[PDB]
Amino acid sequence: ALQPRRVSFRGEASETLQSPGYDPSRPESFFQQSFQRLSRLGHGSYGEVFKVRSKEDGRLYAVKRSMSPFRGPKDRARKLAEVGSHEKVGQHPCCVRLEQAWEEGGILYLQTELCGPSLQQHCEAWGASLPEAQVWGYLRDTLLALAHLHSQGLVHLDVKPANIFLGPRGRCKLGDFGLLVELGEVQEGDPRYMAPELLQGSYGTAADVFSLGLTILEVACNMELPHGGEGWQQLRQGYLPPEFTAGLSSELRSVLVMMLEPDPKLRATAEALLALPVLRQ
Ligand SMILES: COc1ccnc2c(-c3ccc(F)c4n[nH]cc34)c(N)c(=O)[nH]c12
Repeated sequence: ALQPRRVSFRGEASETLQSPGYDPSRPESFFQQSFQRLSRLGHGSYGEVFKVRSKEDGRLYAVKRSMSPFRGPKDRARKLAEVGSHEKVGQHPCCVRLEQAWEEGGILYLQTELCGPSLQQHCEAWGASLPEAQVWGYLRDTLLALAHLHSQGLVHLDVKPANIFLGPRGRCKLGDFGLLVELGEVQEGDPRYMAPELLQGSYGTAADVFSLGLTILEVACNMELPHGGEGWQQLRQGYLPPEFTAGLSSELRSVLVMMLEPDPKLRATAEALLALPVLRQ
C-alpha cells in the first residue's frame, strides 16, 4: 500500500520517516494511524486544519492537509513551498513552529504546534472593538515576528487577523507562511490588506508593515476593510478613516499613520516601530 514521505527541512523535530505506532500494512494513512483527531480548526480552499493528539506522544498539535491530490509538478512545488518558507523563518517565539511535514497520496500534511484562536476568531467572539491594552500586545508580538522575518529578507505578504494566532498569557504568533517569499514566486494576496505599492509591482518588506497597520485598524475599530473601490483608495492616501479612528488613543493613531504611509520608501520598518516608546518591552 501507499506510504508517506517526509518533506525534509532544516530544523525539523524528527528526521525519522515514521512513528513506531505506524504499521505500513494497514490501508489507513500515516495521518489516520499516528494521530487521534479531535476537532476541525478551519477549512477552505487551502484544505483543512485539525486539532490532533499524536498517537505517539499524546501531545497536542495542529495538522493542515491539502484538499485535493497534486494537480502536477507546479502545484506540488507551490504547496511544498510553504514547508521551505517555514524552514527559512526558523524558530522564533512569535512565529508558529513547524514540527514536521510529509506527503502521502498526493496530499501534503504540515504538523505545527497547537496555537490558540486566530486573531479573527478572537474578535468575532468579543463582537466589538478590542480594548487598546490587548491591541498593543498583539501589535508588539507581530512586529517582533516581522522584524525576524524581514531581517532575513523574507516578506510574509499575508499579514491579517486570520494569520495571527493567540498564545498563552496574551501573546500571539504570526503564521501561515504559504505566501512568504524570499527577496533575491509571488502569489495573489488579500486585497483588503494589500499595501498600495503592490499594485505597482513593488514587493518589499514594507508591504508587511502596511498589512499589519490595516490589521490593527480592523481589530481596534471593529470595521470591515473594503475589497476595492473608493473605500479601498481612502485607506491608502496617508490619512486615517475619521469615522472609525475616533476612540483610538493619539499614541495609537500616530503609530497607525506611520505604518499606513503610502510611499514604501518613507514607511517605517518593523525595527523602527519596535524602538518607539509606546512599544517598550
Ligand atoms: C483557526 O485556527 C487555525 C486555522 C488555520 N491553521 C491553523 C494552524 C496552522 C496549521 C498548519 C500550519 F502549517 C500553519 N501555519 N501557520 C499556522 C498553521 C494552527 N497551528 C492553529 O493552532 N490554528 C489554525
